[PDB]
Amino acid sequence: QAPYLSPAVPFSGTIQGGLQDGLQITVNGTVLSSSGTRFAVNFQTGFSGNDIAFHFNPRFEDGGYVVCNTRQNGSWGPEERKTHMPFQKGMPFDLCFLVQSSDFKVMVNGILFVQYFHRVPFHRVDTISVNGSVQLSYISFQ
Ligand SMILES: C[Se]C[C@H]1O[C@@H](OCC[Si](C)(C)C)[C@H](O)[C@@H](O)[C@@H]1O[C@@H]1O[C@H](CO)[C@H](O)[C@H](O)[C@H]1O
Repeated sequence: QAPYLSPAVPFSGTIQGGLQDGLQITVNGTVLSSSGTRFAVNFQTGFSGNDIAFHFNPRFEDGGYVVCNTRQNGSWGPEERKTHMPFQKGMPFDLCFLVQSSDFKVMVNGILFVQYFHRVPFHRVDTISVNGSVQLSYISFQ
């Protein structure tokens, strides 16, 4: 699949073929400086946002932390939080998602940041969405 180039935020776009074991998704962009305190990347089914297999949500709040969760039919599950905040307001990032058989691995600027165990089948994910305090240069699939 060809990359999404300069997609406007909020963005949602199809992942051709769906998530597959071994697929790497790169999100390259820049956190905005003075335009809110959260952004999110969502791996989801369709365009509604009610079924999100993996919600990755950095929050520049309470010292900085990231939330990971899953939404099923509108309902959020148990939150996983890491206090490590590897993003900075105004700064560019390379955010890499790797789909593996039991989990996602998430790399930020070349360093493993978190994993997230699958709670729903990843093959049902056909769409990526990005929202909040970020601008995007590209989303690639490889
Ligand atoms: C308005 Se209810 C949802 C919020 O629940 C909050 O828990 C509230 C518990 Si009491 C009502 C006992 C004080 C969570 O801290 C918050 O992170 C959580 O926020 C959601 O978190 C979700 C992830 O779990 C999404 O990020 C969603 O966007 C965000 O609104």
